[PDB]
Amino acid sequence: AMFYAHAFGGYDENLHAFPGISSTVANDVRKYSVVSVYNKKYNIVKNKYMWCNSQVNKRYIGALLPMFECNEYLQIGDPIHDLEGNQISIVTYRHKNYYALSGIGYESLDLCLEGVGIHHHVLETGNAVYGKVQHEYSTIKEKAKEMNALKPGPIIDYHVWIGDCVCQVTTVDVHGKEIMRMRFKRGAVLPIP
Amino acid sequence: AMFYAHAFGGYDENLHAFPGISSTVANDVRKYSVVSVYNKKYNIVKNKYMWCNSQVNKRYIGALLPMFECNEYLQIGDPIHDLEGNQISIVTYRHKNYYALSGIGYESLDLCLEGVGIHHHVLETGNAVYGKVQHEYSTIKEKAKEMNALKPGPIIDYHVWIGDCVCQVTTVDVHGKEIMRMRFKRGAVLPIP
Ligand SMILES: Nc1ncnc2c1ncn2[C@@H]1O[C@@H]2CO[P@@](=O)(S)O[C@@H]3[C@H](F)[C@@H](CO[P@@](=O)(S)O[C@H]2[C@H]1F)C[C@H]3n1cnc2c(=O)[nH]cnc21
Ligand SMILES: Nc1ncnc2c1ncn2[C@@H]1O[C@@H]2CO[P@@](=O)(S)O[C@@H]3[C@H](F)[C@@H](CO[P@@](=O)(S)O[C@H]2[C@H]1F)C[C@H]3n1cnc2c(=O)[nH]cnc21
Repeated sequence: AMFYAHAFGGYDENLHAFPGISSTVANDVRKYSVVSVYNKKYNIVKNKYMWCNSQVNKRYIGALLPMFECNEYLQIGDPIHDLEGNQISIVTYRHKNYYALSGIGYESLDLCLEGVGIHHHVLETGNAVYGKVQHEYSTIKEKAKEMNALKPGPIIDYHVWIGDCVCQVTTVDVHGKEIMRMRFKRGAVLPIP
Repeated sequence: AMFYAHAFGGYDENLHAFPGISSTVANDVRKYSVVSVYNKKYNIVKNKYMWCNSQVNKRYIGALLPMFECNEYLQIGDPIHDLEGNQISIVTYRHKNYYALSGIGYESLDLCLEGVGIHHHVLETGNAVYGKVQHEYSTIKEKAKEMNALKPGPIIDYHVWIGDCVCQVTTVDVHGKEIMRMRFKRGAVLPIP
């Protein structure tokens, strides 16, 4: 099994594509509760995930990935093993002491970035979203009321909203009108560069 | 608590909107495991759902919803109760002996249909998807290569792929070239008219 890091130019379109990784195998990483890095065991976080993305050659590869808690600092490319000793992934992204387990995970977004932009936001708990902005529901409700009569235009930007209780993807036209919204019913965090 | 069926002209833009229903309340229906219709108890199916949608005023309202198994024929508008006599929903959609429990559910898709169409397909287990078609993976891999060069045009159609092991949403241009792919890691069925 080979795992190549996109952060080091390892992207290969003819290989399986996951956030941060081009691989010769497609491992279902949802099935692991414990992982090992340099012979140290780390527990997978239950019911909270990490939204990770790589962006190569105008291709956006995003997905909610499992994550394990590790107080030690790990670097991009460190091999991740199961308890039997098989390498299942490489270290890609971290949020403080959370590290993404990159592979076939939960909800995913694959997008061609030609002519559009994509932006990621931490969704504050209880806030609503309209288009490219979040705020309190009362502020959002009226923003929606005034943007309603606008004739929708073509999508020009995607916005990914990652919250503790829900995740969402929205799209907007040039005027900021919300064209489409998808929700994922999972809680997660975004990587911290 | 009022539940109005979109099928009977019950859509109210100022009410909460769910597949087939406009309601004065917003019930989280993921929590119920048993419901009651006309004083008969029915079990909610575990780990499999129903993708349901209504389309009103150029608005698409789709969601993955819980379903309960019931051999009696039920009709749109039949009140659905919890085990404490509280009404929580109304019958909207059916798949053979599966009946949707509409409300706040799992993954959702909200879309302004202005200028675009949307289509739903039963994803055959083990089939792959590119753009507007499903087929065996090797055939799909070839279709992707043939469409690889074609210049990406405006999104004109959404396609909802509902399978036993995964659900997906794709967007395509006029040629059928794939713009976006979103995966929902849930199994589900589609209503049968
Ligand atoms: N009328 C309101 N009065 C006061 N506060 C409101 C109202 N509406 C929304 N908020 C607030 O805004 C946030 C975003 O909610 P949102 O639309 S993104 O979706 C939410 C989440 F997926 C989940 C709960 O989310 P939560 O409670 S932690 O946060 C909410 C809340 F804090 C259920 C979804 N859900 C809620 N209502 C509908 C609906 O009618 N249709 C489809 N799904 C719906
Ligand atoms: N290379 C291949 N060789 C042979 N057959 C293949 C290959 N690729 C796909 N198929 C077939 O097509 C179906 C849909 O696959 P899809 O693209 S929707 O993604 C699938 C589903 F989400 C989940 C279960 O699907 P399942 O196993 S029952 O069916 C598959 C399979 F029958 C695993 C996901 N998954 C697989 N690989 C990747 C990847 O590289 N990235 C992100 N997710 C990936």
